[PDB]
Formats: sequence, structure tokens, C-alpha cells
Amino acid sequence: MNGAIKVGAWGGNGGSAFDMGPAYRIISVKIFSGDVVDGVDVTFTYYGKTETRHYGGSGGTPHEIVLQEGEYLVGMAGEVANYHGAVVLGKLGFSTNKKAYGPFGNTGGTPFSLPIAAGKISGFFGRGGKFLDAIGVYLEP
Amino acid sequence: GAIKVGAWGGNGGSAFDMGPAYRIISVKIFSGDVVDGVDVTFTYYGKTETRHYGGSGGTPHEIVLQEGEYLVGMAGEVANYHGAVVLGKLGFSTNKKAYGPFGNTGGTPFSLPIAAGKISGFFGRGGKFLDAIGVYLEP
Ligand SMILES: C[C@@H]1O[C@@H](O)[C@@H](O)[C@H](O)[C@@H]1O
Ligand SMILES: C[C@@H]1O[C@@H](O)[C@@H](O)[C@H](O)[C@@H]1O
Ligand SMILES: [Cl-]
Ligand SMILES: [Cl-]
Ligand SMILES: [Cl-]
Ligand SMILES: [Cl-]
Ligand SMILES: [Cl-]
Repeated sequence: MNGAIKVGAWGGNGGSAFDMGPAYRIISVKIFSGDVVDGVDVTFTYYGKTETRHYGGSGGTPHEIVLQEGEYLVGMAGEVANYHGAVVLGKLGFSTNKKAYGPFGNTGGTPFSLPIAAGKISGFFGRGGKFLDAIGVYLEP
Repeated sequence: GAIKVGAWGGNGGSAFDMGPAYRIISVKIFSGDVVDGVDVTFTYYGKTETRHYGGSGGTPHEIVLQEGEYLVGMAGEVANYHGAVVLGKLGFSTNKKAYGPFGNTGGTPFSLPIAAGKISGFFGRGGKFLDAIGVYLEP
């Protein structure tokens, strides 16, 4: 994009592209998991108004990360998994400058990790179908 | 300023920190069983410098960047090796080719695809082998 740093897409090539773009501020992220990651719902500030986007499928059970002020997403790790034929995220977690969350989901696979020594996660993108085939992030300082 | 991603690997060795370069020219990865070391050669504020990270061992494999060839990928495997935790395998992708991975000791893998941006620099820890490595990213 427009001076943007986009990192990954980890996962399979199934499903449909989704691209959140960068946010001014991520308010909350909400991961839906059972066996795998079903989806992610994101809520953020763009242009001064609140927006919420719904990625991946609609299944699974929510795990909500509510960023306090001064809390930033500075890590994301998971496991790329075969699952009933499709390659999707079997596990997904996140770290802020305060706590870790997850990983959510119960299907192991080939792991990925993204420690962000400097910067934060500013947005998301990836692939979505019945479940969360794949996920990447936007970065910024 | 910068966007630093990772340090994948162990906590032994001494830290290193190339900082971001203007352009990267070549990366050289010495490996045997594991990843012994990396040489980087790059331009920086009108100079040309080289740095060697980690040890003296291994057989080299060179990535020489062409006109408008960026590093847009790094990937390998964190490893326990006769004690120390080190890069056991390591490879890069340019926007034209994949290279490697070099080294022959699996373990727990990592992948950093860059969909938008480039690797402009390295940091990490090194000793006799390449204990840990991370990268600086830029648009
Ligand atoms: C109630 C449980 O909460 C977490 O442990 C999830 O990983 C499970 O999938 C389930 O939602
Ligand atoms: C390969 C997969 O096998 C089982 O997991 C089924 O329930 C799926 O629908 C698919 O058939
Ligand atoms: Cl140094
Ligand atoms: Cl470069
Ligand atoms: Cl040196
Ligand atoms: Cl570029
Ligand atoms: Cl060592």
C-alpha cells in the first residue's frame, strides 16, 4: 500500500482475500476458536469513526483482547494446520506490552512466530472461508 | 524510528545489530550442520560496509542482489545443537528468487514473508554459530 509494511499472510491459499488496511487505533480484537481459528472480528478507529470488520467464518467461541490506552499489539504467533482438507490456522495468539493472550484453538501444525522487537501491529489481512485460512499484519513504529 | 521483527533463536552468544542499510548488496550464509554465520555487505550514508555475524565455520552461499532486487522473505529453523540453541537452517527470498534454506539441522521453524516492504538490516545474537537472527523492515 501507501508506505505500508505488510508481513506474512501465514496459512493456506484457500478461501477469499480479506484486507483490513491500517487502523489509526485498534480498540479490540476478538478471536473465534474451537478446533481451529474460525475467524477474527476487529474493531478500530479509521478517519475518526469506529468501524468493525468480520474476518474468516462465523463459527467458534470468542476470545476478546481489549487494548487499554497505551496497550499495543507487539507479537502474533500461531500454527498453520491441515484441517478436514483445508489449510487454516489451528492456533492463533497475540502479545501486547502488558500480557499475552491464547493461543486459541486446539489443532497443532507448523508453527509461526512474529516477535515485534520495535513497532506494533496496526492492521490485519489474510484469507477467510468456513474458517481463518490465513492471517497477516500491517506494521508501524 | 525503526521496525524490528523477531530475534528468532537462542539467548546465548553476544548481541549484534547491523542497523538498517540504504541498499543491501550481498548476504553470505555459512552453514554446515547448522548456520555458522552471515556476512552482509551494504551501502550506508555513502559508504560500503561489510559485517560478519557469528562464527568462522561452514561453507558459504551467496545472495547477490540485482537491480531492484529486495529481500522480501526470511525463514529457517531454531535448533538445539550439542548444547546451544541456534539457527539450524536459514534462507531468504528476493522478489525474483528463493534462496536456501542452508543448514541441515531442523527444529522449530519460522517464516517471515513480506507482502509489502523489505528487509533492510539484521540484528541478533552470535557466537561460534548464528545463535539468533532478526531483521529491520522498511516500505
Ligand atoms: C472455552 C475455550 O476457550 C479457549 O480455551 C479456546 O481455545 C477453546 O477453543 C474454547 O473456546
Ligand atoms: C477430510 C475431512 O475429514 C473429516 O474431517 C470431515 O469431517 C471433513 O468434512 C473432511 O471430510
Ligand atoms: Cl553490533
Ligand atoms: Cl535493500
Ligand atoms: Cl564485522
Ligand atoms: Cl521496496
Ligand atoms: Cl554459541
